[PDB]
Amino acid sequence: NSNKELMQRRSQAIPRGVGQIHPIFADRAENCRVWDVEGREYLDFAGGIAVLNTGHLHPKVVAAVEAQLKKLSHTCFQVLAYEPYLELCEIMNQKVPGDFAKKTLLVTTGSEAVENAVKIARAATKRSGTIAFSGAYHGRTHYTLALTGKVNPYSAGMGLMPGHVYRALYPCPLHGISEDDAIASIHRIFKNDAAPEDIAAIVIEPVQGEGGFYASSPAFMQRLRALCDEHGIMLIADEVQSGAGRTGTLFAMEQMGVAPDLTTFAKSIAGGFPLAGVTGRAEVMDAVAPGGLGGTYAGNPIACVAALEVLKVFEQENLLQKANDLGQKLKDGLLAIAEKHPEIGDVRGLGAMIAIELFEDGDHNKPDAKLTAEIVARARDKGLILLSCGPYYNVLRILVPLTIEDAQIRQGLEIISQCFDEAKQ
Amino acid sequence: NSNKELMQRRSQAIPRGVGQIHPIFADRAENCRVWDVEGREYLDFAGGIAVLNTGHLHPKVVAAVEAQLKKLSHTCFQVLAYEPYLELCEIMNQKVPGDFAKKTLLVTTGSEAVENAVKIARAATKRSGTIAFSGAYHGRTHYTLALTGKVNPYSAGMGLMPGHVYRALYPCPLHGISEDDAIASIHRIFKNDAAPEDIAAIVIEPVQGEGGFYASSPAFMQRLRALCDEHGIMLIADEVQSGAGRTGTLFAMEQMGVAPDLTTFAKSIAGGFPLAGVTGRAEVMDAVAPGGLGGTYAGNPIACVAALEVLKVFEQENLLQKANDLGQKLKDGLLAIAEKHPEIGDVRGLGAMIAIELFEDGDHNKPDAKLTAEIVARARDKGLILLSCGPYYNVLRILVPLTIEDAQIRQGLEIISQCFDEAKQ
Amino acid sequence: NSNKELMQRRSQAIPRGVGQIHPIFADRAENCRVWDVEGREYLDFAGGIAVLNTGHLHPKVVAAVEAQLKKLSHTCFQVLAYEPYLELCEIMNQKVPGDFAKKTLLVTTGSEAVENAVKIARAATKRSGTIAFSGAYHGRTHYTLALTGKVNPYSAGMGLMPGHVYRALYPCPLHGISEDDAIASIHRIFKNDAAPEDIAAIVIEPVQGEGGFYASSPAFMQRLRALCDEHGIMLIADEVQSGAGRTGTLFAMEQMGVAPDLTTFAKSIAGGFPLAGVTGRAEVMDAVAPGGLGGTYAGNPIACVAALEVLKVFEQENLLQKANDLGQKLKDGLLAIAEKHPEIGDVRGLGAMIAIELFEDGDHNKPDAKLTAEIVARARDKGLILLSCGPYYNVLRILVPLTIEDAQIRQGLEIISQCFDEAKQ
Amino acid sequence: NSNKELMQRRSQAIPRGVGQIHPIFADRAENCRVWDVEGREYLDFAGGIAVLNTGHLHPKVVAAVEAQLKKLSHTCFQVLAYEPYLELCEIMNQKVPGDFAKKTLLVTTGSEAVENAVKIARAATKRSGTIAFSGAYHGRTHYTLALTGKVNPYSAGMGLMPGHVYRALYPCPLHGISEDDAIASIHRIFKNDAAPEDIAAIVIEPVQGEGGFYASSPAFMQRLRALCDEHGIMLIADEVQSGAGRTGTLFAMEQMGVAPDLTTFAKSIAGGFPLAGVTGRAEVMDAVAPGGLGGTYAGNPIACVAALEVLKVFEQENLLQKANDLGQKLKDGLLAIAEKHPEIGDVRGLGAMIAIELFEDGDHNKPDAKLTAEIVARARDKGLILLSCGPYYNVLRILVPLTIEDAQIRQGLEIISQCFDEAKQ
Ligand SMILES: *Cc1c(COP(=O)(O)O)cnc(C)c1O
Ligand SMILES: *Cc1c(COP(=O)(O)O)cnc(C)c1O
Ligand SMILES: *Cc1c(COP(=O)(O)O)cnc(C)c1O
Ligand SMILES: *Cc1c(COP(=O)(O)O)cnc(C)c1O
Repeated sequence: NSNKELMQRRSQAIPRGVGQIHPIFADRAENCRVWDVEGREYLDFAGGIAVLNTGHLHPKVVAAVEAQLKKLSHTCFQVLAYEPYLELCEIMNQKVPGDFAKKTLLVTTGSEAVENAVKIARAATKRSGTIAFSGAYHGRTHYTLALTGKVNPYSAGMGLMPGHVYRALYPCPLHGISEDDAIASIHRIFKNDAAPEDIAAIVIEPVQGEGGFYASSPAFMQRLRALCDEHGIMLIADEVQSGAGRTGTLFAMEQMGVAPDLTTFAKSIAGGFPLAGVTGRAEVMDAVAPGGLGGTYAGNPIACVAALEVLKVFEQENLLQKANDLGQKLKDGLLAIAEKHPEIGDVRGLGAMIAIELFEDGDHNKPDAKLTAEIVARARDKGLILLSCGPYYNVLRILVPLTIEDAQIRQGLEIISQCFDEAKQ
Repeated sequence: NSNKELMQRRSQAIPRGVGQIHPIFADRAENCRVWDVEGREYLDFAGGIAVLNTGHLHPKVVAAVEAQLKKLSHTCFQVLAYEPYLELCEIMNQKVPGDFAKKTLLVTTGSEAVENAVKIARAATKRSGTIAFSGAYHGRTHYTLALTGKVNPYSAGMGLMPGHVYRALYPCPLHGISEDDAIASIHRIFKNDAAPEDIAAIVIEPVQGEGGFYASSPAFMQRLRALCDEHGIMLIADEVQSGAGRTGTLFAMEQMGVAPDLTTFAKSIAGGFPLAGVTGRAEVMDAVAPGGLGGTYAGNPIACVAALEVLKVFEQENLLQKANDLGQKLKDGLLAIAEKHPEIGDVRGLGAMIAIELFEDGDHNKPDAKLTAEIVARARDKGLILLSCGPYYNVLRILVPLTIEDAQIRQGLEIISQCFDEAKQ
Repeated sequence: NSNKELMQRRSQAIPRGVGQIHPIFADRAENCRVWDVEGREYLDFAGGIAVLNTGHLHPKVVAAVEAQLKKLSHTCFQVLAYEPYLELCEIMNQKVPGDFAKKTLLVTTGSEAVENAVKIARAATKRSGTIAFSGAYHGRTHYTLALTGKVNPYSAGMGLMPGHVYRALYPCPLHGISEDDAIASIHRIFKNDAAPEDIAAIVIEPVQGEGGFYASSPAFMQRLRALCDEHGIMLIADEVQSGAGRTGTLFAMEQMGVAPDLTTFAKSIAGGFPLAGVTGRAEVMDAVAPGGLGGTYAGNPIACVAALEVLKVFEQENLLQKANDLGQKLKDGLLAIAEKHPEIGDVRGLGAMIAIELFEDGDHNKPDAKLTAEIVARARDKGLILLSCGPYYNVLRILVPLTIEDAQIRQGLEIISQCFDEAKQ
Repeated sequence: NSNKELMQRRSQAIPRGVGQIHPIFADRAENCRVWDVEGREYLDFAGGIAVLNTGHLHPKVVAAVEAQLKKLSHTCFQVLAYEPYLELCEIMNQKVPGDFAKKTLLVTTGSEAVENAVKIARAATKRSGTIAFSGAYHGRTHYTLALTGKVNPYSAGMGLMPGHVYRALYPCPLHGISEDDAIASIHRIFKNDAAPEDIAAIVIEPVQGEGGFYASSPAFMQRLRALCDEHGIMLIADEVQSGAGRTGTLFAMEQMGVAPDLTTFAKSIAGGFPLAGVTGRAEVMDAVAPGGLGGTYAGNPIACVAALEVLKVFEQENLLQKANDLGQKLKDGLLAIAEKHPEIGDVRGLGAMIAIELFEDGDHNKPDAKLTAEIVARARDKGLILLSCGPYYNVLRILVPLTIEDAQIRQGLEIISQCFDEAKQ
């Protein structure tokens, strides 16, 4: 009945390993609104971490889910197939950028998708190594933790994660890492630790999520594409977070001018239901022999119809266009707040994948994690749910549903504005 | 909308890597019945691979899920908590064997569950290695494929999986591997490849699933518990398939006389919805640092209320007792069929985790995979969905819902009988 | 100038990790005789661990070393070549078993030899994995420690050695490991952990050295050759200790009835000078890209002429024949002693690679390591230098120079006799 | 004989993997001169690759070797000890930089030295990972190949070498890598791939050998020392090539104003005889349990006395001072040449570890591997033996024995002078 009472029960029944950003227990929600067990209402700007681009319980999505719930919820596709799985795969084959034929594998979590994307690139190229970028995030399975460019706290006390994962530098001028540096950092790997003939794939987020909402430029992605082409290396675009419309296009790669060989997706693809997948070159996808791709819950029937409905909703409700409008509105509002607060050293973002980075006295060398965390706390006190990110915990991101109403856009910014103001005195 | 038609589309849009045991597209289901897209009815003895111990769309479970769909489907627990996740953890801490304080983490798939249990075991012991058994199955992520005692097809063509996973022999007298050999193979690892101080844990299925439905004796499990104790090794019981009441007790470990340090669960735990978790000795669970455990969909709201309801159903409908009664009825009918078919060299199983193993001319060293495959095919033509298993593909298992009707017990056995009779012709 | 003071100095200058079997400092030696700094004389039955098959400072060898010492000692072959290196390779190409063209590489230590043989096999098959046997010993580099079937003390406290090295069972009837068991253990790796297409080679000692002087039968070696042939796996014969004529033939494989794809050699090859090498099927040896192989001291000029002279000595002095007779005289006297002491549960060996194993009350399950240690200690008190081995340290081995004098043979046996009598007294 | 005839036999008996810089077969050598089988005389400016700082067959060294050759050549220190080994360890413990107690392990090759240094660091810190630098060279065993910052052609076709080796950038202002970049690259590893608590050691060459004769500054070495101190990481200085006086001090670290925890040495330590070793902080060296450190040839008797004699010679003949004088003469000579040849973009070196780097049209971005190779070829025709190096094969190094006469210094410079003039014609 009370948040604290539940937090106490949480401390006795659940390990501390599982962090709790907001010590609040949600009871119900709708679109951009969430009510806790105490009846307090909050404006959701986190969206279950980019999972709710269509909002909490989108009515069209729920109706689809209820219909399937009347038919069946599980059989395990590998044993007995079913249409929602097949249908979504065909739709994904069409929506993911690429003029060649694609095939889609459905799993359940983003971690699984990345895991499987890599397995596939290995079977296709008959190579074992992979390259990932600094500040990257790909999941919490041993292998994805190795791909993830961040050790603490995910691996603390555990020891070293799986080898044969090499680290390249993600391009980021704001912090002195040029596109030439990033590209140079890959050749360095080829020259020092693993030749091209041993690299199955280069995994990259078109727009890093946990890494701080940093976007790759089309130019860079084009260089990366040519580099992979030259070495028979599979380009894996991890769009688990950037995908499903966040950047203004269904997939961020559509704005890069090049197509990846494989793409992983999840989170917002099903608008609040467990589903993930991999879509890529048909022949690369088919490199794995029959029986080598599976998963009990893979492509859960309910989640499949949810995803299918999410995609219809994007089309009928013009969410991509709104995503872009929202991003502009958000960026204009934040640049306005920025004028009165030098700590805001950057307002960026493609589509609605918006973020601001805080710096101690505008020094691009002094990340202000203290201010960042304070703003998140004050925002919560004012009924607004926020999340931070970045390898230094000084980036504030906005992952509010694309279905957000205009008045709620102003409300959220006004609250953010008040937080910075009150953080002065 | 015919099976053949849908299969053609399958080959065009989905990777062949995703095997298809039965070329049938299920449309709807109810308890033990499943109807395909052509309207044909089937008796389900596979159960979505031990995922439906409470049957397809159990009314109580479905009603709980429908109620929760009016509240919320996702927030990501680590950001905004919710009570169903918490409640399930409290209940699992009590239900999982072990007379000491315990804590639970919820994830989404069995693979993730095994992944996390190992991460936890590693953090608690400050060690990196792990020992798994021959014929074991633990998932399809890079690391769990290594734990999995089977390379083909699971990880074929992909190159070698993560090292620092050693292989022990699972006790199996039917095939000349005594418990002494099994215990001896663990010491062999200790002396030849990895000292006890480098082994965080020994992962074992109380009853092997894909491995052939081979059960560990209480005596053996007890020697294993003593061995882990002497060396400070965590005993991880993988109960993703043996759990959720399939053996007559909620968890097979209850029948072993000893408690593991960690236990993984999934599949039947939520009767048709994506959920999994890890329950273990509180001090071991707490070893991971704050923020080190987490996944986007982990402990999904809908899945949780579903799991809670499954637990209530087991109680209200006496499913554990029924599991045992069902198992005895099954083995007896199978033994009656064996009187007329030597090829059946063994009938076995705890509770309702039943299987029979085929041999050419009853020669216990001549796995009869051709016949096994023939029985599955014949069964399908008679409307019965079955699954085989075992390293040599000569084991037929029964994972029909525990909520099976008396008549369906007669029907499935009768069909099987006809299959052997019509094959012997 | 006393052994005691030198040992004290040793404790302050040299790491304890370097063990000292005998706390004696040798000053000079001749053939089978050794004198310590205190002028005491000993009979060497250890031969610097199978390094002095031609005895300490064989005059013909020394004369050759002296002649080369006037010319040059080092240029580094890969930079500026020299004849002794080339000539030795040519001779080894002829001497190593295998009725087909071969090429040879010279390195410096047995460890490097195994390292290179594996590198060569990997380039030749395009595979990364290897299989080695229980109780095997292949060197103390990271990789050769992974290949070695013994963790402590070789790796104690160091953590886990390089992965992708799988363990098979060495055939050993005396301890219940049948040949069928050995072969079956290889297929187990193929099924549970690494498919044949990922195994570049199987490394095996025709006769295990540190492992207990257990020899492989021709029948077994033949099955192994067949198995490797079927899968295109390189068979690597590690003859660093079994080679250089210790078994009656120059290389133990000659007595197996089949040829390995690669053979490693060191120790006795150069009668007490630092040299090692790898000899193998020409096509296989050529797989490595030009400039991929190298080592600074590799094929040291002085060690080469010593090796070339050692081979001449073997032919001119019929050491292969004397090896067999020495072996026979040793076994006879050891069997003689065995009749009075049941502890000696087995006398075995090919050529002069002779050993006896000790058990508590002839109980093949109670390895008498304590008695073994006592015998070594007692023999030392009597002026005889011996060495033990075997995973349980209950194996006494004789590695006395093949050039030993008949009276010394009797002398040696008498001492061993006296040791057993006085121990059991 | 004929060089070419010997080369033909070489191509038939030895694998192409063993490259041949100079297609010449040496017969005799002395100090700085080498005579091939055709009787042709050459001035040696490569020194067997920095193995002959005291020149070919230094008379004092040969005499000691002959004296030991009359006593014994091998017993294997672990079985029976001998004074030469002990004496060398005692002397290295005091000469190797480090104001604290040290212990020394003697092995045989530089590769083995690095292998053991890492093994020791791992046992001492109880961690498994290591960090190495770009362009580094540490040996050709699997593990040292992983430490080595160059894949082709060492690893070609073999697949990926051992994991858990992370790449840092070596400071090299000439090519755009600042010391800040170098240190930053280490923190990048701590943040992205391996936490400090998992890093047992950071391996570095005070002056990179094969990497291009690029030296670390005291300032940088001091920052590195401070970083290691802060995390309890062992700083291993691989002075196999930089050691034994090449830089003007016995070890290059002396000039860094800071001491390493472990130092590996080989090459010139024994002036042309197979010997290598590890000298480091005593408690660290002793972290390995007895029996854990070994090697058959380790600390070969003859090589030990040669090494002890080399040490006396440096003192008696003032080679350290001569190394600095020689370097100054070479650099002055080379600078004069560079006044007429723009392709020479840099003249550098500590003591007598001298090198010049070649660029096309004097552009640091355009390495001239072709000119470099031409100079080597022309130099040889003129009777001068040279070696090149660097990741882009455009670096000419000088490793002539420190015992060279002024006339020969002038002669070598003149020969090099002509090559450039004649290469531009
Ligand atoms: C969220 C995330 C994941 C991991 O997905 P899960 O559904 O939590 O297993 C993978 N990749 C990226 C880019 C992510 O943001
Ligand atoms: C089914 C299974 C798994 C993996 O579960 P998924 O939900 O398919 O990822 C793990 N271990 C065992 C024992 C299983 O049978
Ligand atoms: C002695 C031995 C080695 C290691 O040789 P070293 O010269 O000490 O490196 C390798 N293999 C076997 C079979 C050995 O007995
Ligand atoms: C030469 C070298 C080595 C390898 O030593 P070897 O005697 O060839 O095995 C190791 N480290 C460095 C710095 C070297 O240049």
